[PDB]
Amino acid sequence: KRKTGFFFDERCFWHSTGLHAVTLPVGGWVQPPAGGGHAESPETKRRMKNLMDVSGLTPQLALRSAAPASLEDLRRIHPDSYLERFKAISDNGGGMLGKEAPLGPGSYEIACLSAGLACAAVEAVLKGELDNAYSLSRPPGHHCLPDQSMGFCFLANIPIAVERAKAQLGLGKVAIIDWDVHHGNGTQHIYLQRDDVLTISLHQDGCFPPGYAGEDDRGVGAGEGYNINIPLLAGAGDDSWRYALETIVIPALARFEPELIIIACGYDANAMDPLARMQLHSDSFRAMTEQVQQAADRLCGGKLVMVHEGGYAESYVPFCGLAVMEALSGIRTEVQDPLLEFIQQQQPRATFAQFQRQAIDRLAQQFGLQ
Amino acid sequence: KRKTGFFFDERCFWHSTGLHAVTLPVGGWVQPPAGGGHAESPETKRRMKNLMDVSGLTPQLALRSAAPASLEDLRRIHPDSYLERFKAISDNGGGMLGKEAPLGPGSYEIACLSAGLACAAVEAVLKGELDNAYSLSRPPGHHCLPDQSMGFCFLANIPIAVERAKAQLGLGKVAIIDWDVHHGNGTQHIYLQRDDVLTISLHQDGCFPPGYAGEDDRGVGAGEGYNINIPLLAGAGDDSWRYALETIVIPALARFEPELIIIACGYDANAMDPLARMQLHSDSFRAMTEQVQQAADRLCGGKLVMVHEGGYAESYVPFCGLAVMEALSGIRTEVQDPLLEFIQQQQPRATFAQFQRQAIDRLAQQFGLQ
Amino acid sequence: KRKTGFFFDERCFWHSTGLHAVTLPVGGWVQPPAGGGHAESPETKRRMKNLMDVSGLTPQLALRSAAPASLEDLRRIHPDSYLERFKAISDNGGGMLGKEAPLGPGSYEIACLSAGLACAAVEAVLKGELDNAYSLSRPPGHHCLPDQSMGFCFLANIPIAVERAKAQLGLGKVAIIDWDVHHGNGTQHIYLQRDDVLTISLHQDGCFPPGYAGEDDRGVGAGEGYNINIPLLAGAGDDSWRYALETIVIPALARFEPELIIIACGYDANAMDPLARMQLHSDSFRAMTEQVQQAADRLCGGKLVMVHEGGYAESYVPFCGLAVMEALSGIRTEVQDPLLEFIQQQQPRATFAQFQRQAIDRLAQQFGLQ
Amino acid sequence: KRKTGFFFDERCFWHSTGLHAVTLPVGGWVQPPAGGGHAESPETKRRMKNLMDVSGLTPQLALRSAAPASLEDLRRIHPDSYLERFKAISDNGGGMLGKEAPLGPGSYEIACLSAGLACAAVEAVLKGELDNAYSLSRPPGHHCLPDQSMGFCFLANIPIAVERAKAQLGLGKVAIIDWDVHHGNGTQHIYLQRDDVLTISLHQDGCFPPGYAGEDDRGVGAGEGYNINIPLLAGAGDDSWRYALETIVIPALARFEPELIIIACGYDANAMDPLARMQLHSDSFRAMTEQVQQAADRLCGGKLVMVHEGGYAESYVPFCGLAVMEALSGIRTEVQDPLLEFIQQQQPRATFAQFQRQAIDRLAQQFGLQ
Ligand SMILES: CC(/C=C/C(=O)NO)=C\[C@@H](C)C(=O)c1ccc(N(C)C)cc1
Ligand SMILES: CC(/C=C/C(=O)NO)=C\[C@@H](C)C(=O)c1ccc(N(C)C)cc1
Ligand SMILES: CC(/C=C/C(=O)NO)=C\[C@@H](C)C(=O)c1ccc(N(C)C)cc1
Ligand SMILES: CC(/C=C/C(=O)NO)=C\[C@@H](C)C(=O)c1ccc(N(C)C)cc1
Ligand SMILES: [K+]
Ligand SMILES: [K+]
Ligand SMILES: [K+]
Ligand SMILES: [K+]
Ligand SMILES: [K+]
Ligand SMILES: [K+]
Ligand SMILES: [K+]
Ligand SMILES: [K+]
Ligand SMILES: [Zn+2]
Ligand SMILES: [Zn+2]
Ligand SMILES: [Zn+2]
Ligand SMILES: [Zn+2]
Repeated sequence: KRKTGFFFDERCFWHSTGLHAVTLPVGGWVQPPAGGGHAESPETKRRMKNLMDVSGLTPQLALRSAAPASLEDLRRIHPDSYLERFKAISDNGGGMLGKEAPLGPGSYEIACLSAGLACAAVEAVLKGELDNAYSLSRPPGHHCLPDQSMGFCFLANIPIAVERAKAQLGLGKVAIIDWDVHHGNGTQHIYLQRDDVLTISLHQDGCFPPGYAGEDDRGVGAGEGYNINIPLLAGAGDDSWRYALETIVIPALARFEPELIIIACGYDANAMDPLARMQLHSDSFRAMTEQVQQAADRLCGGKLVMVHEGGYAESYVPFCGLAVMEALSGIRTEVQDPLLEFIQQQQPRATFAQFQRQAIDRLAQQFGLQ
Repeated sequence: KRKTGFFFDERCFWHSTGLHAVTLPVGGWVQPPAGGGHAESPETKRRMKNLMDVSGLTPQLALRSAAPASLEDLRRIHPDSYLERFKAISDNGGGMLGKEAPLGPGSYEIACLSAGLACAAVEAVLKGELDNAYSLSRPPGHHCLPDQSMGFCFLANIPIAVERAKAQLGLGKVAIIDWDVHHGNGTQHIYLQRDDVLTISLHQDGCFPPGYAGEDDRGVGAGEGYNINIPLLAGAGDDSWRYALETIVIPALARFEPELIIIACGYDANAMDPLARMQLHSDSFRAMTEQVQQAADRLCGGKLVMVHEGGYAESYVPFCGLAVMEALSGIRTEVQDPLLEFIQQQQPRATFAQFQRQAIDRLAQQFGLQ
Repeated sequence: KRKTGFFFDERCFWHSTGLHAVTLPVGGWVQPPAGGGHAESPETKRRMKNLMDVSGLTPQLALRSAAPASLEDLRRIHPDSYLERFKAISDNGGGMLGKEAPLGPGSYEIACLSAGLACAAVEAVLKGELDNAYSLSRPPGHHCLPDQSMGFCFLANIPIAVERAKAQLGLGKVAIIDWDVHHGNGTQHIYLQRDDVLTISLHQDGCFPPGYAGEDDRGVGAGEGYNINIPLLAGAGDDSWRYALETIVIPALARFEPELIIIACGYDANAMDPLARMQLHSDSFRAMTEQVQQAADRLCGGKLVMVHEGGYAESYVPFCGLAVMEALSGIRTEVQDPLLEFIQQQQPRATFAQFQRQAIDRLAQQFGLQ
Repeated sequence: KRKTGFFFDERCFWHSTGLHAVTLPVGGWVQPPAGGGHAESPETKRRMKNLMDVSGLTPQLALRSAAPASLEDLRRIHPDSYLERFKAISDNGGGMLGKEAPLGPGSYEIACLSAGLACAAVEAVLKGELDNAYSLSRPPGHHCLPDQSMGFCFLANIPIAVERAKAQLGLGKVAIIDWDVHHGNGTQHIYLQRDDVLTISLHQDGCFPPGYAGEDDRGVGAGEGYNINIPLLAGAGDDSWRYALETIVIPALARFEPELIIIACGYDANAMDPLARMQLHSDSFRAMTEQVQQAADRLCGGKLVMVHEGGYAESYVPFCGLAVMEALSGIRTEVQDPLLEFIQQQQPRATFAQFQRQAIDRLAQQFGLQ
């Protein structure tokens, strides 16, 4: 029993993105969906929170909202030309922020809140008010570039919070581990030339951005050696993800000695996700959380923040999220994941598993960790 | 330009299955979905048909319905105790046909129609009225056992049609190739001891039934050598599926010399499916159709029937289906798959590809085809 | 058994309108809907067609599509400034055609088709190819003004067809009876000064446009006496609507002696509609169709066209539509409306009924028909 | 600024009812809905709560849950044969509690909670812990009979709470005013022979139960004069409902002198509801709440509890609910109902209004209040 913060706000569930057929834009040869048409849907996030409430976990956590991120907070990462364009589109009823970047009315102010929840989570943990913290930040941040929206992300949530903590709370070295199944291209870009932040991304080889693996992208100038990409094979499951973490990430954290670990916590590597091809189950996410909590215990006095990114499986993500929040709080509810055993049976056999283990061995050797 | 039959009936879209959160049954810790709750949804199938209509393809096909399969047709595969129980549940408003087998009111008569469309497709092609044919059979059939519903399947559609054509149309040897991403366990069971039907299943290793691969299950007694399972690795994409077909399936058809090829045609290996982890795109399905049409040209005077099975990606399956129907008819519409290039970029790199190629080489050697 | 045309096209179901919470625009204090968000939804229209197919009625009808209405057809009603603006918005991905007028990508070409179905229905009946005809025209037309979209209507479907038949088929006098529950303000405006068309609207007093009754709006100049508005009381049911028709509309048709009767056929006076407060059931719509078919038998050699307008009750409109198509074709299927008896029991008691009868008496006296 | 209790629990939103097309059961000629299929949907209730949160009202209220109603609580109203049957169906995965009474897995325990929220609301107000209180009780109660489920109601929520307060808190006379648009037949039956409770129902003449008005049903034996039914005319709006309240209900409360007023608070008389034909807007519900709060100020030291019943308009009910909670708390947020002015314009003209006023005059004279 740690004191665990859960930062959320009902207004984050109000952001919308127009009419899509799953995640395809309607029009041309894409027929409008007969029902639901939300690209980045609030339902997964709300269902996680709803399950935390009925399981009895929520009253045992420290619940918080936050003030939105200020214009000054945003300007540590983003230029005003981008910000002004995003706000213009938001203020005028929603629309497109260049192609494939759909937002809705009031999305600007809801993105600032999202980023503000991450800012406050980082601060509460840094000041010792909380041992650790989870931010239910929607819309997500990890694909966002300084001057370009991408992958449903409009502001760089984690970098905004980190930059703000560097300027106002004397934060030093920080490691950002991104286990959303997609590549954290926005985080990578922002800290590419910087040695005061270690950015690690585990992701499906080639998934999004499409065709990017990135094992050879290590950082530039002072930043060289401070960016790690682990492109796992599509189809990998629990054994592979946990081995990448044991074999690459924990050793890399040990070498870098951070003052704070931040997880970019997506659940879209879960076995039922339509936006990737990985095979994780809720125990996978429980075990990964355990491993990074333990690292944090060893390295930075238990200081761990998690910020929600992706996950599109509407009925399965809540179990994965509850599992994380259970591991992070050290409280186990009575909930039993009704798919766990089914997904355990689907996991890749030893041939694939050994092959992926070998690929991860080669990566750790390439990064000087073996 | 072949004369291509498309067998469908509006009533097949009326079958329902109760309230699910995606495919999880509601209750316990599964919250009811805020919108749509259909496990096996008509929308994918209807959207395929809708796209065939607006693209201008439908008027170029021979459209047909059928009479439902008779009780006598069904009794060539299923015992009366199963049939009577299914009909009882259907007649009484729907319910459960043992656990994980949900059906709705009138589902019995709609399953008989579904099976009847497959019966008529097979017959029209066998009697030379059509060169080839597609049946939009819902509910699906390939998981159904003689006395047990499974995987959303209630009657064994393809075996019913095949048994009926053996009894009434002098049908001899027939090959059934199942490229739904899941294992065709129902077909396998029914023809396991039989040498007059070759059952081939390509499927994701371990997906459904969960934990089953099956490479060593080859047939029993007279049936030995007449069942082929190809458990591809989760994550495999276009290169792998087409290589399994070139390297195992076409050679196996050449050895067996059928009078008719039947595809159990699922689209749930498409890259956006929540019910498996494969990475096929619409050109994948186009190329696989081409390869089996060409085989049929070489072996049985072009006689090819395809029967719809699975596929859960609501916005993507229609493009995969249109692609098949375009390849089967030899008519190319103006439709361009808006995801094709994106999914091509996501395909596994050469390391994985060569590894899966090697695994398929070993399988073909084990089955005496190399 | 008449020869009855049913004009429809799958592409009309592809028009979309963005994200609404029922019919409220999302944003501000309107939370995005957790599921379906279609203001003017294709589902009601598709469900009607689906029910006509499974009941066995569809094969007994003459099914037709049409060529879209040409630019020249549209310019008999609409100026180019409006048309160009509508097309611009459509061509650029959808948007707003002034406030409360939402459309989607490609809506222009789908509106032209909709209007084209009405054009062709009118022509087939006028040339004696069909005895009568129904057009499943979506999007609807009756609220559209020459230069302004309103009430989900973008082109004036019926006026376009009528103007075209006047220019190319020597059409003379025509009566347009609008029993959509809302006021046919677009039709009224277009023919207000004209004595060659009688426009009658039955509508809920004050519903839409909001606050408009219109009993005193009779026509202007040559058009005076050629426009009839019957503002029925909210809450009125079967007895009232059928009495308005017996007492006002049929006598008005007798006085005017048309060559063609066109019904603007909405079903949003049905007892389950969220967009008005009337209490009609499927037998109501059956009886109203009978009365106008009989009038047409007496006045213009049975020449009757019906064009779909409104109706938002997703589960109930199909029964109302099937009823109309049954009455118009003279074919009764086996379908029994499962709500009919329930809605019959809800109908207003004699106090209200006599009061509304008296109000209609006064209207007919004001219009010189009693 | 009163101290206002809001009693709610996330688990009440988890109750489900199977697959319906709006509120029609699927099967036969009712096609399954392509999206959402919830007869009694949690979305209206959740959206009200969500709007209370984003408007800033929620933190100003006293938020509470409750213990479920005990078996002993339930047995003051319901016999064990009914209870055991309801629980059996709930425990076995859901089903039907006789015809048209659909429930889902775990619905029993969720109905007990619902009733428990009402019990606790009544108690907090009676013991002076709160000035007034609202219970977001789902599933609803007012149609439920002792031994029969009806109108989506499974336990008699308000009678259970009232009977419990009579047995444990020395509660005397209580008035129950039911302004859900449907008849409160369950409440009426339970207190029909009793003079210690005044049951008043305003409802749409004939709506549900279908064909029931009830002006002549006044009570039986000791209960005679203690039951008042006001069957308003379908179509009535703000003026009519508020006049029925001024002219019948407040005078009837003055005569009876209660210790507690309980509102059975449905919102299904709102102008956009598909389950009735009334024309109320959010200011209607605000004004009705004001009038009964003021009565309570005059008669029972401000003691007022409201228990949620019906309301099916998903986008409009939240505004009606927020309005009530604003009037009950005495706190006005910044929210402005985006439909208010539109619905004000739709209201029936003076002819209808005077006619309904006269009908209400006659009712008050029949009940000895004029
Ligand atoms: C962006 C994303 C996930 C983000 C997230 O979860 N961030 O981590 C996934 C892909 C499948 C997607 O939705 C998409 C849609 C349309 C399209 N084209 C029209 C070319 C290309 C891609
Ligand atoms: C059956 C199937 C696909 C069939 C098809 O497409 N046939 O080819 C897929 C799986 C994901 C599924 O839906 C499921 C649901 C619940 C569950 N448990 C409650 C244990 C276990 C599995
Ligand atoms: C237009 C229409 C029906 C048309 C049709 O059926 N034509 O006959 C109905 C009304 C209820 C409507 O949807 C609406 C929505 C929003 C709004 N404001 C935001 C002020 C005002 C009105
Ligand atoms: C029960 C109710 C509202 C309750 C509520 O809001 N309580 O106050 C409304 C009616 C419209 C309904 O849904 C219905 C459905 C089916 C049916 N038959 C199949 C005959 C008859 C009626
Ligand atoms: K870095
Ligand atoms: K990642
Ligand atoms: K075999
Ligand atoms: K297969
Ligand atoms: K006129
Ligand atoms: K009208
Ligand atoms: K009483
Ligand atoms: K009532
Ligand atoms: Zn992601
Ligand atoms: Zn499958
Ligand atoms: Zn209308
Ligand atoms: Zn009600």
